[PDB]
Amino acid sequence: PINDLRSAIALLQRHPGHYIETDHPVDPNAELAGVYRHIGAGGTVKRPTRTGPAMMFNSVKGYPGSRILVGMHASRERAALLLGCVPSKLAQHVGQAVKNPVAPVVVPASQAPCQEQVFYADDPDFDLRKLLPAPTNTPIDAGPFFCLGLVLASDPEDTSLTDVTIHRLCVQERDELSMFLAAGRHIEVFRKKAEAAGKPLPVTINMGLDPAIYIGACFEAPTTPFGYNELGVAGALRQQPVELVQGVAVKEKAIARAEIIIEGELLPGVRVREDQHTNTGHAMPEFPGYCGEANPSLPVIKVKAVTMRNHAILQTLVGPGEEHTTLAGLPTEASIRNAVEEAIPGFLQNVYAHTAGGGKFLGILQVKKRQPSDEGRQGQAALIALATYSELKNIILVDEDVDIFDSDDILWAMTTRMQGDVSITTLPGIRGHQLDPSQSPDYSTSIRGNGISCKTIFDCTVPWALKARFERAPFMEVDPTPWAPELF
Amino acid sequence: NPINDLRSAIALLQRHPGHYIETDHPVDPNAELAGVYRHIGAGGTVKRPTRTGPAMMFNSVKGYPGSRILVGMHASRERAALLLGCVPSKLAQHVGQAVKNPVAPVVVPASQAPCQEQVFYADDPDFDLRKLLPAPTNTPIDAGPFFCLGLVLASDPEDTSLTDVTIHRLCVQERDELSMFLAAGRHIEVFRKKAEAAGKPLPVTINMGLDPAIYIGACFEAPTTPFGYNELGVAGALRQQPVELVQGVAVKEKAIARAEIIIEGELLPGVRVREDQHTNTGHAMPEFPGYCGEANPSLPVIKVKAVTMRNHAILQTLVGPGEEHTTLAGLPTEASIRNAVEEAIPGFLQNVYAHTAGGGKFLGILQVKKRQPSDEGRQGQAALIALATYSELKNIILVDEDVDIFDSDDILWAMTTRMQGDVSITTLPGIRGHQLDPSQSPDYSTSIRGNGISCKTIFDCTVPWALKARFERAPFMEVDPTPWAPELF
Repeated sequence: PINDLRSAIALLQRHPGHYIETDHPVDPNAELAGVYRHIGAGGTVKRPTRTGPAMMFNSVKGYPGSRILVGMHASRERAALLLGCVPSKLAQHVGQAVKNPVAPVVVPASQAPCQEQVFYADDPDFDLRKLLPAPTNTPIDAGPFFCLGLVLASDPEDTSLTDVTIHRLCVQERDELSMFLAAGRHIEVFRKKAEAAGKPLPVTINMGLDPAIYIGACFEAPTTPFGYNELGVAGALRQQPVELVQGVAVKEKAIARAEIIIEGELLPGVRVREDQHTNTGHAMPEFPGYCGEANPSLPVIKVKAVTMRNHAILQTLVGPGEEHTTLAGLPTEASIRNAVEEAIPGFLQNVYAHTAGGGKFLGILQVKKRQPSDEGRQGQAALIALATYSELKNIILVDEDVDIFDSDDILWAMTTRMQGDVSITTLPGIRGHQLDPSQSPDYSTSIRGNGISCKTIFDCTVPWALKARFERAPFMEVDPTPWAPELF
Repeated sequence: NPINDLRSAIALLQRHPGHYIETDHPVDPNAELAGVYRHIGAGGTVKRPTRTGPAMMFNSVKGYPGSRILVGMHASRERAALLLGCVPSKLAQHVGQAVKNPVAPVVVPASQAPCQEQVFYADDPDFDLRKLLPAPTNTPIDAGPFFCLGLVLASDPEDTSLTDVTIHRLCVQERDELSMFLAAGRHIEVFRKKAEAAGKPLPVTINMGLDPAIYIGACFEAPTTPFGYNELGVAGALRQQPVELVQGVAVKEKAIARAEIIIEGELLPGVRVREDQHTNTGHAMPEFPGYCGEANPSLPVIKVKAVTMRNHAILQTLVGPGEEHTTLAGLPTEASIRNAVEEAIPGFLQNVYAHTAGGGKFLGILQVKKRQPSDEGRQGQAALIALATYSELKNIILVDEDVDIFDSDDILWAMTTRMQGDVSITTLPGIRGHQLDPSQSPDYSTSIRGNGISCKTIFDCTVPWALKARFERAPFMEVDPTPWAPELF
């Protein structure tokens, strides 16, 4: 079975094409990301690019004994393989585990591989910049970045309330990182509580994990006493609870079977400019495919210790490309699937949070009109999708005979099953997302501020009265394996 | 002093003058009855002149001595709020709070079942439902006499632990037969299909004359628990006292113990009737949008086995259905819309009104408060959530927190001074709405592909965030005007 990063790699090695290694040296500064751009970054990264194998870089220039791993989640086919289900049913699969979680468990340090090696910060030869090779994606980033930091944090007033989230961090000093916290998230509430009292907030950055943890943590989870409830998804996906170990130097727990763990605390009453040492004005590439701007006021994490297993694998991403599409798009598809199935049972067939929108901006809904009254319900499904995921932008509606994962087949529906003065409904002035650069008053007079957009529903479904005229050419059902065994 | 039935609720209304009256003037239950209350308290989408007023008891029914007919009990938001102990603006919240912590019903012996103080078995050859109950007709073109507030209890004919309680309307067809429509996809309809498949009837009880808490709570979405009857849990929570149930006398189903009248019958398999078979008016009844509905051609028949009522049983129904429908339908509408927006955008939606001009279903008024620049653009998000939550909505109007969403004058004011027709109006064609809107027809629009499909419109009458400083309503000094006119307060 799988219970950490390395056992997942073993499964990938039994399916050739999903994992490779290389011993040719590489620079973690921009060179690594530039290489994986051609191999497996995918997503919204500039062409040429493609989905490919997960990649391991064994020779890291300037970091002997370190190995960097990227693209673990940069493939919907790979992600379904890691959880054991069909790719088209992957969101439905994880959504089922969301509804029947398996709570994590605390285990002693003897069962925590993540603490085989310990490095305290108060040691005078400790330097976070020499201990870990944090890669940069572009030569214009704010600095070195960790992009897959599973952050654990508890309320300082009541430890029974926790939060499990994925963050990115920029290495600033030998013992400091900058970390943005989304306003409204529980951990940001926890941090403002501690900063209001002048106290730091202990946290753990857990990196190099079972893919089931990274994916499952992106879903919304209920709350239970001493919860860490986001981990319950991975517990249900593996039918084995996720094990936790007490931190070595902070009053917070950590993933026991993690590759690397940074223990630190959010400092009270201190901010930092994200690119203070590079002065590029930017932070790093964002999921829409453009370079985000450097945040001028970020809170600082003061590192206390770094614990890692022997021959620790540093896991991060590149792009963020298809990797971000997987981690954000599966929750997007799941919450839309639940909302529509609740409102219109048996109508929605599937949903794809398209990788062209990073799994956030573009939603493709596949419906099936079973009866005359289903005409008019496709627009209802699009309204439900927009209402469930406010950060969406455009919705495309197609029938069950369209493959929503094939963008050629989507454009085909836009071509032969659509009239621009009939099938296109615009919705101006709806709050969308700040990182879409076209959501600007400079782009449209109907946009009153940044992050507001026009939202468009493309109804490429066949009108119920005409479905007999739109049957695709019916080729005979055959098994092509005998005529070309090598292709199957 | 507490409320546990219809008569204890009437007693509370009598302590608040203006909400209940009686009359001893003889009234004809055929048309004349509804025609009178149209002027007095029908309200809603009833054709003018009309208004909301007191609930009304007609003690003198022509041809029915000893009968007394009750209408208008829920025909007022103030009256409903008083009947539940809260302010009318927070009425949807107060019930939604009780929905989340229901109190389960309890079965009791016939000793504690006032509803069974009288029993009329249908096997008597002189039995006649027409002689027994004076079911009124709302208009002269109705399909026949109607019961409009029948709380129906039913259970799965296979797994009796699965129950469903709902509100239906029933048309009197014979001395022992009623026609009753059932909405597809609901549990009681699925229960009837299983029974009809095996050639077996389905036992039901029709409970009429209830605590308003029961009628109101039954319209909300309830969970399902073993032998739960969960829609009754809202009323039990609203009274902090469980609803009492009594085993049926002639059929295999329980009934409301504190009810005024009970009809015990069975849904006969295979048999079908058209609603207007005895009248041929082509119509059924006035519907909530304000028009007379068409007669249903194929309706399942309820064969009554026993009628059960207390001494001097009050016959409760509605007229219009007017404001009475707006209350029963609009409170669930507002509650679910409020829950959906508060989850998605906390602290943004201030209130919501399922406007009575929409019958509590077609028109939604949303009161939002823009607190920060990021709130600009979320008002349309709030409208999309409501449309997604209640698909039978047609139009949405967005207003700010300084607009009284229950004052239609104030709504048209926001639509006059806080709106530009080429900026603030978003049309959404081809969205299924509701069959009873007559404009949802291909004959009304070329963008409508079939009956029940509509264009849905969002009127954004909120002040743009950047201009809010220019749209402050005139600030009048806050005073307590009681000493200057104590008779008005």
